[PDB]
Amino acid sequence: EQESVKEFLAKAKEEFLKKWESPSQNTAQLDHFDRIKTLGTGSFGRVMLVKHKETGNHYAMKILDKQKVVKLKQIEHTLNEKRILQAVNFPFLVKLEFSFKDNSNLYMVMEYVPGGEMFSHLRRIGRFSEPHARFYAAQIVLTFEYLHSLDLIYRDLKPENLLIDQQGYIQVTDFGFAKRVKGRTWTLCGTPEYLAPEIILSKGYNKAVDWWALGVLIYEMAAGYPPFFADQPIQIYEKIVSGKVRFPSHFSSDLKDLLRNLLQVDLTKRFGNLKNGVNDIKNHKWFATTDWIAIYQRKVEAPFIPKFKGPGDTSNFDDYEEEEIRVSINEKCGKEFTEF
Ligand SMILES: N[C@H]1CO[C@H]2[C@@H]1OC[C@H]2OC(=O)Nc1cccc(F)c1
Ligand SMILES: N[C@H]1CO[C@H]2[C@@H]1OC[C@H]2OC(=O)Nc1cccc(F)c1
Repeated sequence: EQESVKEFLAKAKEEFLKKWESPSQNTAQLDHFDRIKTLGTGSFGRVMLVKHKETGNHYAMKILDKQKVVKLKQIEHTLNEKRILQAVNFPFLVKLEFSFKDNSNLYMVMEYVPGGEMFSHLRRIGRFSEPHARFYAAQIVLTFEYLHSLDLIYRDLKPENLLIDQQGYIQVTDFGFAKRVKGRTWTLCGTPEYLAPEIILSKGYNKAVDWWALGVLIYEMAAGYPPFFADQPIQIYEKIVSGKVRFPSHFSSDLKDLLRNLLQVDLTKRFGNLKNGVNDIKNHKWFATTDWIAIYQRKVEAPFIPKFKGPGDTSNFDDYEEEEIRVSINEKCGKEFTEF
């Protein structure tokens, strides 16, 4: 590997560990913001577009109910998420600007990304051409090189978690399942269509599960649908562990070869997890036209720019029932969330 890549990753790890060992806490409060619109929801939390009252800047505020986090066994995962987000720094990761808690909730306030989900644009167009898919995939390869060098596993890659910014580049969001791992880890988590065989089989697993999920993502971007699907998760799991996959005839031979090596059921033979690491991917024939430095420096003109009117436009997100953000007059679950 070139010495400039080695020195870049060594400095990146030094800066991450300084923030990891001394996390920021309590850097705003709720009545510093005005609420604008709910951007979507979940079982234990929501994301809302908000405006900061002094500066006028827009942000995306993720709100988690402390009692529901405890009930759904997500305490350690919520603490991982905020500790990792406040310590990372890379061109294709969403930025955490503030965090705080109150009697009822935890809050993570991130920069707002007005182009919306990659998934929305994929379904509007049908499928991405191979040059368009390759522009997005190169950004994910560089982001995993960075996260894996910090001993982090991401564990939720899918098109709904990749937002498109005002220059047409990716911002990765949702670190709810991310974790710092030396060696192996064991938690069953993720989305069914994207799970590697070793997660389904309850084995001890490692960063190779993120390279499997990159194979699922590139297939989905280039075909318009993922490689393994069915009405019941147990049927999806049976197709994943089987060791077979069918490719559309319009795929190039170079694309098929790359996908057979990422969607490799034996984790000890999978690209990204061999002696040469990420360079088996960067040097594959499917990426021969990619300028890795130009992508990192954001100097390549993007294939597509989202249509929106300004920094507070919500037209690329969809519509949800608007509910209260209620805060109890008594403190809930204070012990469990002391470090947040
Ligand atoms: N389809 C699901 C999943 O994404 C949607 C919808 O529910 C929640 C929504 O999440 C967001 O808008 N998050 C978000 C995070 C950071 C910045 C930003 F601008 C938006
Ligand atoms: N969406 C996030 C990330 O890019 C924006 C925004 O936070 C502020 C900016 O920080 C960066 O450009 N970070 C960065 C730049 C060069 C090298 C590197 F390793 C990280």
